[PDB]
Amino acid sequence: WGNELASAAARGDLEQLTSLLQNNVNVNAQNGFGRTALQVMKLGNPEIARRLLLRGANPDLKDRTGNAVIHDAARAGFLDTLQTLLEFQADVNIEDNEGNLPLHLAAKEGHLRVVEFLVKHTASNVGHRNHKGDTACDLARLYGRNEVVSLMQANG
Repeated sequence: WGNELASAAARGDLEQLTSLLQNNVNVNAQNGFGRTALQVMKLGNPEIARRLLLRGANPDLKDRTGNAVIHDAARAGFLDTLQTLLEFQADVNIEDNEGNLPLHLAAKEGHLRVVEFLVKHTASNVGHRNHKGDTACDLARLYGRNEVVSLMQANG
């Protein structure tokens, strides 16, 4: 039921997902376009991620662009899902094809709370330079995220 599972997750339909999880399904089964339910999950539904991770969903999977779900969470400012990902051993220092950590993405987009949690409560490598030589703080400054910059240098 890989397709149905992925579909329910993508739609943020917890009810449908949970009923579908009553079957003997492989939560890591790819859908119509090679993506797992966790990968296409509609962010802002941390319980959907939890239920999937609980059943053994692999959080570190990457798409063609080398993007993992935690990358999307951090980039769009969805803290709860990002934390859920971490409580289930997701690699916080996973890099996309450009060498960016979730920290770079959260910093670049100005998501202060996410950056705060990553810098103070995770193993995020704050000094990690991407392939172009930029650290998360560098990108924050480049994009004018002055509050993120202050926060990062404050404690780091």
